Amino acid sequence: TYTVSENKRFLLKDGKPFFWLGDTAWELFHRLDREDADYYLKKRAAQKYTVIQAVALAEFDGLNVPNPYGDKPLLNNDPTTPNDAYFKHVDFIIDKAAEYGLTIGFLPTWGDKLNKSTWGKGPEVFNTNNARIYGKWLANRYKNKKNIIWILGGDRTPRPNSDDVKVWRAMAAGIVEGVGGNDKALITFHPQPNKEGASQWFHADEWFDFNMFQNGHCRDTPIYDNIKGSYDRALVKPVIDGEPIYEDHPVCFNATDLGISNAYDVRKYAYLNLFAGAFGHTYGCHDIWQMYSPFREAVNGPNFYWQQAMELPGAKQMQHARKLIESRPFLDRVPDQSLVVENNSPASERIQATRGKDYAFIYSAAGKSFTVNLGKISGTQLNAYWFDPRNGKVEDISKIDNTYKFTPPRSGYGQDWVLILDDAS
Repeated sequence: TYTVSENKRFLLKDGKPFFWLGDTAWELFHRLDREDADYYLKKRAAQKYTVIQAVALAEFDGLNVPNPYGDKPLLNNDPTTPNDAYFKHVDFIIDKAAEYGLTIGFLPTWGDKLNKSTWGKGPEVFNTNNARIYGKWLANRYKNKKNIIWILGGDRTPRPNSDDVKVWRAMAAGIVEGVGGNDKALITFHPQPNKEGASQWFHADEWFDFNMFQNGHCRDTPIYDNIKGSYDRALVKPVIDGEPIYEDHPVCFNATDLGISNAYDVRKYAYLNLFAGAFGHTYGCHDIWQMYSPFREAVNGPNFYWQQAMELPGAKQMQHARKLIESRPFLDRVPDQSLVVENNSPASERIQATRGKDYAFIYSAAGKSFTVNLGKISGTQLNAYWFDPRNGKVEDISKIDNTYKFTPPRSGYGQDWVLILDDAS
């Protein structure tokens, strides 16, 4: 179903351009019964999402705390012997998401089942032997599903001088064996924050189909450099932010001094990642991924129970980013910072520009004015517009000869605007 584009910068769904729009639902299989999961999936489909990242061996004591129907995932906590009773619910949620046109970003396991670290519950069960057997059992079970994109890892940097990299590579094999070829599965890796993303360990790996980042969860960080670093690699492979700052998440993991994120944050992450080269974007909400509920232990102070948190504003605004990207020639899009004079503004007021051949999007993060170099896209005249990332509306500026300074309608904190340039022909 899912392949890399011919230009090796985007993903396809049955040959056609596929826009990755993700919601982060780590504990979906772990904490949502059949009625809950139908409720969550039907709503997210209405909001124009396409990817749902979820974890089979969840983070919240995923092995020893059973799913809503009382079943644990691994018989004797042994990865070589998964519990078919638990994965019957995994089958249900995968098939339900397919009914809503939703692709599951499937994480075979959270990282704490390999490396607990100081905060993980674990217990650690994976080695280089059972990871492959585990990966094969999953790949053989779902080799005929058409709405699965595989996601190894889970918030754990491979420990130096360890078997961690080997374990993930062994799990990638067996997955590839289970489905029957590198072509029969799309696979990436979810990392902890770093400067190279998952590509730090797996970029040259034949099974590694596209790089993924965890940019965040801070404010004013130059996330465009992280995307650019993977885009400018001589080995061309697509790139995406698999975990930006979450809505209703403590800023920089420091709520005491810095409080809680806002919708402006999730929009800045979404547009800066996309305009720097990302083929899509995964949205996340602190309340959603952990499925915040009064009857289950939470972490890191979520504020909205998950049914309400689905209606948060940042969740509702990602469809505007989807609408914007799909309006113009998809495969021709490229990051081009030479499109403006102020190509290296600070993150808080970043001017980030993307373009194809007959169009150009330029994101002004704090609504500051920018001057655009006009020798860059085709045409002798160019249409100009403003696109409101909060509501998705568009307003006309003028038609300009193809060097020119533009001013967003408003400027200041929360006044992010994107300029739409179009070949008049």
